[PDB]
Amino acid sequence: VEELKRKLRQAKEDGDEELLERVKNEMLLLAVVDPRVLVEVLNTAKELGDEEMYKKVKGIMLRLAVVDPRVLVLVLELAEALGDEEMKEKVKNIMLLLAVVDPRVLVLVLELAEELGDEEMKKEVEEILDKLAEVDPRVAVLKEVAK
Amino acid sequence: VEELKRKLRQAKEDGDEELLERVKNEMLLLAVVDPRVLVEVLNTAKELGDEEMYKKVKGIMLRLAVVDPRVLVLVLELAEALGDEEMKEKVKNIMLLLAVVDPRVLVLVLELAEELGDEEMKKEVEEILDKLAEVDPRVAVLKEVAK
Amino acid sequence: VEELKRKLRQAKEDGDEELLERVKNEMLLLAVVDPRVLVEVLNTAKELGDEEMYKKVKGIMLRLAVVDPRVLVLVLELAEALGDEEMKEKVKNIMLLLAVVDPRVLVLVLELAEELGDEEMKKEVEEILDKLAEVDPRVAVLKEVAK
Amino acid sequence: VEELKRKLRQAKEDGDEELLERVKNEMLLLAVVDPRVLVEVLNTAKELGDEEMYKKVKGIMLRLAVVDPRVLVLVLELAEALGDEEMKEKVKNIMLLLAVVDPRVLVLVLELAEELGDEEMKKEVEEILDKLAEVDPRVAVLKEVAK
Amino acid sequence: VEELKRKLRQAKEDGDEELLERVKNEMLLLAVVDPRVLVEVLNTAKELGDEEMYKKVKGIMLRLAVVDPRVLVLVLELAEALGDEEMKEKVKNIMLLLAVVDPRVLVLVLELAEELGDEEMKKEVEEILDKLAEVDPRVAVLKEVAK
Repeated sequence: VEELKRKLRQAKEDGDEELLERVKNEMLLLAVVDPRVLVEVLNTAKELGDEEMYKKVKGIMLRLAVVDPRVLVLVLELAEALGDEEMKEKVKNIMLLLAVVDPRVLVLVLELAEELGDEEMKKEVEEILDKLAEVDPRVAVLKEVAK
Repeated sequence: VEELKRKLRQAKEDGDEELLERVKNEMLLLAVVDPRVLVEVLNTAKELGDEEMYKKVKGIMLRLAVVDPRVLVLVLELAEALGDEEMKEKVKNIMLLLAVVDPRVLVLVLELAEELGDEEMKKEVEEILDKLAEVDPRVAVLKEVAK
Repeated sequence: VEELKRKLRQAKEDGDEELLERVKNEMLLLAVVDPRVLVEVLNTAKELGDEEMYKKVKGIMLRLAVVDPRVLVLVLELAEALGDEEMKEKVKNIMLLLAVVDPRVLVLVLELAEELGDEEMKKEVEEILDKLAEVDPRVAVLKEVAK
Repeated sequence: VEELKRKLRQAKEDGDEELLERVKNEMLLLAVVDPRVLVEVLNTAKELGDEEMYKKVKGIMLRLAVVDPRVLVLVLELAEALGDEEMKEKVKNIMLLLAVVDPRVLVLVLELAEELGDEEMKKEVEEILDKLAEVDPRVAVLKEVAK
Repeated sequence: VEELKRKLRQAKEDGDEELLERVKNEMLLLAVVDPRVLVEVLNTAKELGDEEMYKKVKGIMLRLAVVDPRVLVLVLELAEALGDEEMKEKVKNIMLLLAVVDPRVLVLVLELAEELGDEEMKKEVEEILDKLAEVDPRVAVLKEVAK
């Protein structure tokens, strides 16, 4: 966090890339397990002018989203907070693919399809539900209640 | 949290929207991942007199509820604490829709149908239980034990 | 919690029931999302001398149990630590209801049926297993292994 | 924890069994929901010489495992760290019983069978796999891959 | 961890291998139950010049991975952060065996199938999907949507 990025800054000013790389990598790993650091380190990576660190952190958080739906909501909001067309495409794909095998996401998506009301989102979701409903009766009654 | 609240307030009394926007957005992002911060970020949003921040934070916590059932009690109690006709509507709806596909919430709904003891709630939950038990024998055993 | 405790104390010496409601409500909500505060706010309510906040906290944590099985052990032990015939009945009921649809609890209760060894517990558990085994084939193997 | 430690030490030094018992019960309850304190409080149980506190804490942290697999790995390592025959006997039973209903453990056991390499472990677990695999189709593929 | 780190580093310079064993087991057990300490306890183990503590911590964290999918992503990054040929070998097998019985992992591996693009890993994933899809319709719809 704050002390790690401060040491990072001072080491980069001193030089010694062999130390700076390890400080950066430990920040990256701490960002994986402690998610409230993700919003920090990410915005740090942009400020240093390092596209590689920023892109790798985007990667880490995006593929961490598929194993932790709270981080999925985080990245789904962050996609709009940045206004990026890589985040806003790949998150809105991993979500509309993860909904198939994780069934509470199949309700988060149904709430987004009215809070955002995206036409393409709704037209995808209707097909998701119609494909699921014939092989999963709980999804059938879910389609009954959502109307 | 305390530091971001202090920063936002001090910026607000000295102006310079370009800093206020960034601090506010980072605070919302932090609140997405740290639910303990939410009850703070919400109230501060009300204090500034900006219904837009407060409304977006209600949005964030509400759609966070459908992917983290710990928050589903937080917002459920917060609806009574505020007495807002949206929270009391949409939170009740996402419960009586999420119960279809996540039975830990189904038992929570069965407990609410007596701790609040609302007639409209129980008489609707009867339909959920019937439609599930008709096509899923485990929920039929649940209906047997809960009666 | 310490700041909220101090604020509640300073509010109590001078009235201001609106301040009391605000601080107490923030304590209640903080207790919903940070379970290690549950035991604190519970007893602070008791020493303060208000049956209503105490019973509301008993409600909040009890219905939080059915959505977070880590708090289930907390309330199950706190029932005996208090000796309250309310907790010791309602928790011993939500377990023998929640086990029907959640199968990790179905081997938590089976540990109580020997570490407490109650006849009621063992009899009810035998009934639960006999009902589930004919409609959930996997649990049949459980009935074979728990021999 | 340090505050509760100082309070219990002062209570022991004076000889006020009521305050000491109460604060120890509060510590026990705190240990239920903040598991990174368990190995601490357990140790304190050995420090005071209270075999009863030691046994109750062993019970709490053991039956907490069947609802939180992180505590399951904790107690699984702690059984070897202590060398207690009850911990080593009973964790290697609640695990080989929890595996039947929770499939994430079914690839935690399968890693122990080689990292600890116990002959009895593998010879017992073969029965679990062969019983599940004929009544749960995914386990058939799980057995096809792990061979 | 920093306090236990300091105590251990002091004990290393004054002997008393029993004190060292004690602080070591303290750090190890704290690491199992609070994952953000792992990357710390690992690196210190390497710095002291004790391959055995480092190997034990690798064991513990890899074993914890199969019951905590966030540590799965942690070790999945750490594998290439070190470059070691056990993590890169064994993590890429506990994952491609855990995916069989965990539906969220089946949409984590499918992102790596392009984020690293390993042809043999893509073939492994196709084999997993083809085996699952004929005995689990959810996976059939997942295969349909993924293309």
